[PDB]
Amino acid sequence: GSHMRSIGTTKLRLVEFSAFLEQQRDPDSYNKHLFVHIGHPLLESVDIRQIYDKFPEKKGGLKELFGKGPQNAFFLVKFWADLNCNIQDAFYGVTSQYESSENMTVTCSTKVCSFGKQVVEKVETEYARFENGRFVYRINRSPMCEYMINFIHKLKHLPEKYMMNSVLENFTILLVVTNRDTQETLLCMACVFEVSNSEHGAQHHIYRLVKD
Amino acid sequence: GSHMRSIGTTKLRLVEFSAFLEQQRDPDSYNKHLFVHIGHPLLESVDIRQIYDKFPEKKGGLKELFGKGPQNAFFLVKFWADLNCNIQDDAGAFYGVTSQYESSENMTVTCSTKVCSFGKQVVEKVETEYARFENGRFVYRINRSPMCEYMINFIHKLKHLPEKYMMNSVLENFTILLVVTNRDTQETLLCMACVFEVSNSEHGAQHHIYRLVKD
Ligand SMILES: *CCC(=O)N[C@H]1Cc2c(N)cccc2N(c2ccc(C(F)(F)F)cc2)C1
Ligand SMILES: *CCC(=O)N[C@H]1Cc2c(N)cccc2N(c2ccc(C(F)(F)F)cc2)C1
Repeated sequence: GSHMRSIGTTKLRLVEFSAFLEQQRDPDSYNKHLFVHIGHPLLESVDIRQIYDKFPEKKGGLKELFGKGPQNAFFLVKFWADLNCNIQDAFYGVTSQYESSENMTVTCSTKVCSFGKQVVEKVETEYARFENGRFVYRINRSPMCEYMINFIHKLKHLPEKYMMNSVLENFTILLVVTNRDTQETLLCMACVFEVSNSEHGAQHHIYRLVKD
Repeated sequence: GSHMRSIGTTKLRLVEFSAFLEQQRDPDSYNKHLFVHIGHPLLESVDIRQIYDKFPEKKGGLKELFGKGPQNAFFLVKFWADLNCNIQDDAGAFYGVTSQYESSENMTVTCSTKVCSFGKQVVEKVETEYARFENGRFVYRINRSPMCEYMINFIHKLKHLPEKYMMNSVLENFTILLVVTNRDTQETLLCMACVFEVSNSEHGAQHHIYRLVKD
């Protein structure tokens, strides 16, 4: 069953994350819609054996990554996406911010999966910047992959939330941040999705990934 | 008369600047309005003697800074601000500034913004930033620096004016001196003497950069 406890200490902390659509009305006016967001503790656990088939397995996959550890850097992130927006013609992007006490060069790998099979992998490397006593790794306007744009358009062409949930059930993202110089895994977020029913918009719940 | 030519080599390059107001409609919906922007050549010149009275003078002032040089890092920036936006009061609004500078050197950079009313400093904002190595050069980015309270109330007062010619008249006595310095050496990397009017263009905010020269 669930095991609820603190993370402890990780070398890298995710502080902010957002996936958005920004549409220009005129050169001085921009409307932004957030699909999901984090950052705008005791954590429960999810057994990794409950999610193996939803993520790429075999060479370089989730079970192999988890076996190499450190296991306290592995999490399952549930998202409740906000698809309530009007798509017209626009920048689909992602923001993120990580922090660490160590100056590192980090590589972020985002793998988009369909039925547990990798369809896209985006790879971005970022050097550290010292700010207010720590090292910060911030990406301001990282473009979404083409697959995501078409997937969002597909979701919005469905009349009801239960239909969007059925499409989202087999869509996952595996986000892995690695120290480029040593190849150590700094953070791994296994992301699952559903549509948000809340009037407060997008929601999320983070769990620790455990094997027992 | 104007002297029109290239800037030459500088240790720091301005790549982007904007002043904005961002308003939350709900936790997932935001609108952003740009008052001014840059980065979204042969430059003409302005006699620095024509602006001495509009900026801070004496110790640390424009004349002293220009004298110390490098003179090719000093510019007059004329802005035509876009004030066509709702004023958001008590509703989750952020009045801010973004900027991005780039260099081949790894430096610690300090940005000093002095707001002047009738040639006299009403606010000085000082912010220090470290470099990030990106795409083969050093990048100095500020994405969400808060505007000073003076600016927020001043923007609110301008917007209430019935005609653009009245906003231009108030703006004749408002200037901003932006000085970017290498924190460790005190060398002036960039100095922008900013003057303002309100835009009449259907394309929104506009700007023109001039090199400051002596004679
Ligand atoms: C190839 C780039 C890409 O797929 N970007 C996505 C990355 C991402 C991450 N890392 C975590 C959570 C969400 C997202 N993104 C995303 C997922 C789902 C939606 C949707 F529910 F609205 F469809 C939008 C965006 C972007
Ligand atoms: C104290 C902080 C502050 O005043 N921020 C301003 C900085 C700035 C700079 N450095 C250059 C150009 C414009 C601005 N800012 C600004 C000036 C004028 C307007 C207005 F015309 F709309 F009134 C808005 C913002 C912000």
